[PDB]
Formats: sequence, structure tokens, C-alpha cells
Amino acid sequence: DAPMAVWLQSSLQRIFPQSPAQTAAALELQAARNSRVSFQVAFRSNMKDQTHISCSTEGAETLHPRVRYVGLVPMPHFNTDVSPEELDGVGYLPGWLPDPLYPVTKTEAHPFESRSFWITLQIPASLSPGIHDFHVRMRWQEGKEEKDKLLHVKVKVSALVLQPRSNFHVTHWWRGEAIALQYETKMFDEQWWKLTRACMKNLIEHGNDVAFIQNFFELRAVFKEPCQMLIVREPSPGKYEFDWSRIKRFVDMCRELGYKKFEWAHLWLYWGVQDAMHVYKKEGNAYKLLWAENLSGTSDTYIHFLKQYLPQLHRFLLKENLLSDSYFHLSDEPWSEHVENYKKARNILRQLAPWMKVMDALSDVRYGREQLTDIPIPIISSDEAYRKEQIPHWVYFCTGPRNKWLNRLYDTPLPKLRMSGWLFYKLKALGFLHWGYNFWYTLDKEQPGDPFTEGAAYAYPGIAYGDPFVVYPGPDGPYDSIRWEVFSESLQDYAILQSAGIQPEDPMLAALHTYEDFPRSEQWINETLKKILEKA
Amino acid sequence: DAPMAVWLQSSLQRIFPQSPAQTAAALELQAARNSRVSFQVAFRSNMKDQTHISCSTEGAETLHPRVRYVGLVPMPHFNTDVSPEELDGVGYLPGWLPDPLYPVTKTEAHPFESRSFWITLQIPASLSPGIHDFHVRMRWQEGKEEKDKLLHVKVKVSALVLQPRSNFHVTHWWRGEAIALQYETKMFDEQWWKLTRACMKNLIEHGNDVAFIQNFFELRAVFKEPCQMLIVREPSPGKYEFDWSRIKRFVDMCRELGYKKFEWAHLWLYWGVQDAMHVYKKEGNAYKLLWAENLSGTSDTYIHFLKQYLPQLHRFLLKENLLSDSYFHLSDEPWSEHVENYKKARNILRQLAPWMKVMDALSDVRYGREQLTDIPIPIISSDEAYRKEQIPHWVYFCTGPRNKWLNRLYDTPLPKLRMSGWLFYKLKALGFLHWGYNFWYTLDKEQPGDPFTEGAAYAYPGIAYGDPFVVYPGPDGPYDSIRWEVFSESLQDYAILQSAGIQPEDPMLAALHTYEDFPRSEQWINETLKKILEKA
Repeated sequence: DAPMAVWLQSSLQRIFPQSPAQTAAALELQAARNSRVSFQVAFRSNMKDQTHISCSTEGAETLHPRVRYVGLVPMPHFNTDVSPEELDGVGYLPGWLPDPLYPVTKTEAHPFESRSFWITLQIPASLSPGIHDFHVRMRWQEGKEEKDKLLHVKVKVSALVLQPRSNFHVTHWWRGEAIALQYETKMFDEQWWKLTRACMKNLIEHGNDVAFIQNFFELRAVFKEPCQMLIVREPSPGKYEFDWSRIKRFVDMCRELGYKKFEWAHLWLYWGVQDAMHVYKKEGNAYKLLWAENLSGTSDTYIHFLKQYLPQLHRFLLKENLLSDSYFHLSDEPWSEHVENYKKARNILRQLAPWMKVMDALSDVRYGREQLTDIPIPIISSDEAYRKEQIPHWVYFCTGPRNKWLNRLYDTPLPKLRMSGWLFYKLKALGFLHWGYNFWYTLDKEQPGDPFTEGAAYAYPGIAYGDPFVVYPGPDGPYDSIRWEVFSESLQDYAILQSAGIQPEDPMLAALHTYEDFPRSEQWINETLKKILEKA
Repeated sequence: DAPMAVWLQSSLQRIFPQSPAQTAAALELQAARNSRVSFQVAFRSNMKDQTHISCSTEGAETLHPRVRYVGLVPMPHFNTDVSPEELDGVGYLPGWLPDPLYPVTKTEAHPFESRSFWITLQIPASLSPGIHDFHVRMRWQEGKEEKDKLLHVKVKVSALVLQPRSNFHVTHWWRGEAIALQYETKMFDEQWWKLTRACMKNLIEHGNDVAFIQNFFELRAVFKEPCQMLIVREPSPGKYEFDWSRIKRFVDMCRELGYKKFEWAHLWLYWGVQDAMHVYKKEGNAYKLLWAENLSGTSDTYIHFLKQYLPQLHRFLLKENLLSDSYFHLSDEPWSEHVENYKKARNILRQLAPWMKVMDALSDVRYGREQLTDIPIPIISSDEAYRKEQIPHWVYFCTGPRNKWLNRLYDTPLPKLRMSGWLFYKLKALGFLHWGYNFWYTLDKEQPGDPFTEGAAYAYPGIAYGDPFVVYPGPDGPYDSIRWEVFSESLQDYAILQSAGIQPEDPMLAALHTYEDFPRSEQWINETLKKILEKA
């Protein structure tokens, strides 16, 4: 019963437009130094004439506060195979969902809608440990009369200084064809490069320390304009020339951004390890396949090609000092019937690039058990099986699994999602990999989508909402999403555990048994974080 | 707390996706003979895996039952200037809205989502009076087991038999450029015709009894493909031949469809009565304006045109026995200052077609008081004034008025809407005119729209959500809508009051004071219909 309502919320609960107004005029936060922390300024107009509302900070200049508006996106259905307890927004969804973050400080307030601003504060290392407080001012208008509300935010800055994450690597398969579709660019033109740079930058600032390189276009579908950063020419039948300029430019750029580790494209097409990679040549203005679409991975054409490419890849890797900081891929999620196919490829690799060390999504243990993949990446559903065999490994999730498992879906509750870094830490993963940073377009088709109105690349329910991307295409690069922010705060919690000497076996992490059985309460997150930042 | 919930609801409350499951296993309806009645079969899945559900009727053959699926549309905001006490779906909106009706009997059931089928029953005049019961059968699948549920429906059909509506006329300005834009047809091609016929049949089956003729294209905006049903040639400068073949074909089709009365496009452009209508001729393949688009309404150019068209119009009207069954429009929605210009034009009309009686949408009472229009159409907001004066008049709305006033918007509760016919009856309206039956495209621009994702012609809040269309474009014709059905049943209530001889002054209608103050309860509708159908 008030014309306008503002309150402050933790960055860990969602604010759906229907949700009733809160009061909450103060907010208490905990932060390590050399970190960034986040919160929500929520508002609900009780008037029926539309108005304007603008969100500013005062007294937080040294915190470098970045203010964004939480935009909404349609969500038609809940995802499949998620019990209601495990689903965010019961009673508010299906419906509108907060996800994209827009760079606006003043928006329109609409009648009886609840919306939020998302503030990120950069807690610098050179900050006195203690409580630092500032104000957020909300300015709106009732009729012609201007009004404001001042809200109070205090941050308990800890003595703890976060040190760069180490011995843990995160990679996403950012997509260059996705940029070329959503922005209508020629692949690798200057706008393409500008957007790619903005993406890799967004990644490394969110915890992604591995720069993926799509040297070969990664999809079974044949494109007219594929993302293949390796320039490949064929001056005679079967003689290949390789031009590394794009990959070189990429690697130089990524190193200038902060990347030290790099990941490469597969060498055999997915599901079965039975087909060669599609490799294209520029014919006038088109890109045509160098060979057939059905060309076998054991065919003399592909073997000849590899006997030329792999040594040249080696030359490049050494010349540029990439060889030790490069993960290489063979073929993904090989099923338990083309093991020998994989093994054939592996042995061909051994005979043609013995130096090469292989990393592959592999969820059946009787693959790592036999060191088929040098660095196996099970899906978290198989993490426990790899952990009884004591095979060191990475983890990945995509779409599956769901329900009680970890994911970062639209309907994954944010506290459950913030648990990611803790689970990576306590369960001693070597790294995390995800296919869906910015899969903005139509699954398996050279056709653009619309992330702002389709969250599953047109493949629900098989593809879950929010799985193909965590960023939204914006005019100059990615727009961060609430999920991306919470995930990066989660990786930052991994960094906290690291830089506070907390051991995976510490009893305060004890309830984190598997990637399915672990505390989802924001209360757990808050109190654990307290202990860690207070004793430090 | 069962895997699958099915219940029965009236046609008068919406069913939102978050809406909690109900139990109501039977449902009493009441109808009069020769009527159409409606109800809803709702289901919420309580399973995490997708399933299929099919709706069927059993034992309702004589009622020619129609089974349709209630589709959902986005609703970004609430409409402005509507207090909570007047909004439908509080705490479920903004979000997904039930509105489009789809010709499917079997769909996917999605997790934790409340959806419903819409069933229209045809109660025939011959039918014996009394209580007629039939059943609904819901067939879904749980895992691998086939599940089904019988629901009971009792119709209490009265002795009263509905006589066709007398002395009250409904017209909607359906748009043929709307057809041209959404279906990407060339104007007046055979597909355009088949779709127009579909729309006209729809309108008359929903109690719209006036066929609108867009003889001139109504918009102030210059289209390259205008909808100008009159063909106009200019063999010498300023001599105009007219070809009526398309208006002939339209009138033939409408009369074959049951249409008796007809309405015509305006003669001066809207707001100020100052500019000439845009009239076009063909130039090879393009359409050209005949004159400047700044052309003055009192210019010599335009008057010389009217001196030729009006007698020619009169010939056409005589040749087809239209003259007495045709409404004519001068210039839409002129403001209070503009009466001057209207007077000027009106007298021009009198001196060049003295036979012509014009109706127009005129909110200021000085239009009616001074007989500037032969049939005034005040906005319902202004109705009471014309009633205080006992000036006969039509009523209309559009976008506004809002709040407690009657309207037909997305968030207008359905009981409020069903009161439409009752207020028409008790308040002695001559007729009802609405501008937006199928305005499917961008407000004032020659660009398609998407009525499935946009509901205000891209003009929220200016245009309110739900104003520009009550029908959706399906592949062979219109798709009905919940609001459309309820509104047709409102006109059907006008027919009920008329057929049982309930005088406007009957006490049961005493609560209906203005178009802003009147009972909005579904109990009121139900109990009053009870009274009328038991006296009979």
C-alpha cells in the first residue's frame, strides 16, 4: 500500500515481475579483496500511470560500482526431468524470467511489475579490512513530483586477498559462426574480430582461463560460411597449404587479454568417431568441402591430409610456444561401441603426432581406466565413478543431467548454481568445460536465432532452456546474464577456498558429497563464507 | 496431489499456467435454445517428464461440440490506467496469457503447467427443454500406462428460444491490408479473397452484422499496396472512371454469408476533418496517389472528385439495393475544436449527396445535440451525456477509456467483458462499433506484425494490449480468441434480454447504471440468467 516500493536483495534470489514488494532498506555483504561482489536493487510501482526510475550509487567511488538493469526473457515451460523442489520460480513460472543484464541505469517502471537493478562492486586489494558502507539512491516520479529513496549497503571487507586461481582450468566453446549469424558479418571481417575480442575478454573476466580455437569447424552440418580459423588451400590435388594467420592473430589477442592456456578443435566428427572433420577451401567467394561429406576417418584422403596437417600443427605450436599450454581434442563422447574406432584414431594419432596429448568428454569409466583419453572429461553424473577409480579428470555438464544435479539452467535456483565452484574444489576436478557460452542460433542449422526470445536454440525439451548460452548478443559484444554473474562469483568462491588454505577435506565442506548431494541453501553459502572470511 | 489433474471451469475465468490445480469434477451450465454456450476443460501435469493429452466429448453429438486448445501469448506489462481491483490475473501477470484458440484436440502436457481446452456447445432450437448431460474424456499417458478421466457436464436448457437480434448492429473495421501483410498475398488475389471470406464468416458468426467496405484506404499513411476496394482510373486529368467489380464481389460474398447491412469508408481524413482521403490509381504494377498527400479537404481537386464519385456511388447503391441498408462515414473521431471543419464538410455532403446519412465516432455531445452527424457514436465514456439528452446514438471504445470502464483488453476480467451486451441493452445503445478486429500489423506503418508475440501493434502503452485484434491469423482463416468468444456470448445475452422481453427498466438490470458502474461478478451474470431462463 505504497505508491512505489524499493528494497535490496541478495544477488542469489530471482525477482519475478509478479512477486510482491519487499521492504528491506539495508543490506549486508561479505567480500574478499581483489574480488567482485554483487547485489540487487528491486522496485515495484503501485501506481497505474507508468513512470521512470533511475538507480545511482553515492559514496562508492573506490568500489567501482557498475549498475545494470535486469531484463526479462520469455520462458514457455519448465525444463523436463526436474522435480519441483529443484526448480526456481515455483508459482511464478512458466512466465517472464530475469536473465540478461543491460547497461542502463534509468528505465521505465511499469504498473505492478517487480524489476531489479544488478550492481557489481569491485573490491580492490588495497582496501582497509573492515566495514565499508555506501548508499544507493532511487529516483522516480509520482505525477509531476520527483521522489527519491536512499538505501544503505555495508560490505564486510575481509583481510583475505584473493590470489589468481591455479591448477584449475575453465573452458567454454564460444562460437564464431554464432557471431557471424547474429550480427550479419562475413566470417573474420573486422567486426567479427571486434566481437570475438569482446567475447574472449568477457570470458576471462568471468573465470574462463582457456581460449578455445576453432581451427576446424566443429559441426556435422555443412555450412556455406563455416568457422574454420585454419586457412587451408589445395594448389594441387592432395597437396595442402596451411595459413595460420587467423589462429596467430587470435592467439596474440588472447595472450594480450590474459590467456595462457588454449584448446583446439576436434579431429573426428562427433558420435562414433567414424567420420572425418569437414575441412573447407575458399573457391572464389564460397567455401567448399575439401572432400566428401561422408569421408571416413580412416580413408586415405583424410590420412594424407593428416600426415600433412599434424606436422605443420607441431611446427606452429613450437614456433609460437603453445605446445605445453595446449589441450587437444579427438572426438567427443564416444559411445561404448566405437571404442575401437576411437582407439584406431588414437593409434593413428600416436603414429602421426606422437607428441599430442588428448582430452575428450568421456563418461564411461572403462575409457579412462585404460588411459584412452590422456585427460578424460566425464559428465558430472560419472564424476563419482571416476573418483572411485582415482582417475584424475575434468567435469562437464550440458543439458543433462538435471533434477538434483548441478546445472546452470533458467530454472536452476541461483544458490544451487553458486555451489559450482565449491563442488569443483571439494571434488578435486582438474577443470570445467561447457559447450554453451553463446550458442545463440538454431541447433545444427546455418540459421540465426533470437536469444532474447528463444532460450533453447529451438530444441526444447531435448535442449534445456538456458543451456546453449549464458551471454546475450549486444550491440558491441556480450550482455552478461544473471547466471553468468553467479557462475563467475562461484568460480571466485573456488579461488577463495584456494587462497584461504581450506582443504577439500575440511569439515566445513563435508556435506558436499557428489554433484547431486550438496547444500542448496543460500544460508549455507552465507555462513560458510562468513567462517572463511572471518578467521582469515 | 496426483500425477495429472483435470477439472472443469466456466468460460468466464482465465486459467494461468502457475494457477494451482482444481478439483471440480462436474459443472452445471445454463443455456437457451438456438444458442452457443462455452466452458473449459483444464489440466495440470504433476510429472517431470513431458506427456501427451487428448480431449474428447462423449454423448454430446446433438450439441455439435467444438473442442479447441487455449494457446498462450506473451504479455510484457499490464495496461496503464487500470487499478488492481479492475485487472484480471493479479499475481499471475505480467506473463503468459490464455487467449488464442487453436483447432487441436491433442497437445503436449508440460510439467507443472496449468492449461485448458475450450469447448463450444451448439444448443439447437428444436432441442427438448430440461437437463441434458454429456461427458468429457481426458486421455493422457503416465510413463507407459494409459490414463483417462471422465468429467460430467449438465446443461440446464430453458424453454426460451433465441430470436435473431433486432434493432442493434455491430460493426468491426476489419483490415484487408492486414491480410495482405500477414499472409504475404498480393492485394485482392484469390488467397486474399478466400481469407476475407473467412473473416466475414467469422464476424457474422460472432454477432457482427455489418459488413465494412474499405472503398477508400482508411489510413493517413501512404501505402504502396493500399486496401482501396474501389478501382479508380484517370483517363484524362481529373476525370475519374470507377470500377465497382471488387465491391460487387465483396457484397455478393457477404450476402451469401447472411449479411444485410453494410458500412463504408470515411470521406475526410481523421483528426480535424481537414484533409482529403488518399485515393489511388494503378500505374502499371504500382499504386499512385491521385493528388498531393497534403491535399486539402476543401480543395478544388477533392470537391471535383466528390462531384463525380458521389452520384456514381448512388448509382451503384441503387443497382445493388444497398441504398437503404448502408451506413456512411464522414471523418473519424473529430475533436471538440474541429466541429467547424466538420460542419463545412457536412454541408458539402448535403449539397453533393443530399441523400446520404452519415454516422461518425463523436465523443463531444455538441455533435449529437446539433445533429452534425445523423448517427453519432460517442465513446462509452460520453454515453451518459447523450443519454441525459435522449439523443439516439451508437457507442464505441478503443484503447480507452480504461480502469472501471467496460473494455475488451488482455487484462480485462472476463465477467466485466461479458457485461458488454447487458450494458448495450439496458443503456439503449443503437449499435456498437469497434476499430480492431484484426489489426495484425504495425500501427500506421506498412510493415507486418506478429500477433502471437505482440498485442498492441507495437504501441504499448499508447495502444493497450489486446485492443487491435480479437482474432489471430491462422493458416486458412482467423483463429478465435477467448475474448472473442466471451464477447459474442455478450451479444448473445443482448439477444436473451430481447427475446424474453426484459425491459431495460426491469429491476434485475437496475444495477447497470453507466458503462463504468455495473456489476462485474460472474455470480451476477449467473443468477440473473437463472431468473430469466426460469420465468420463460
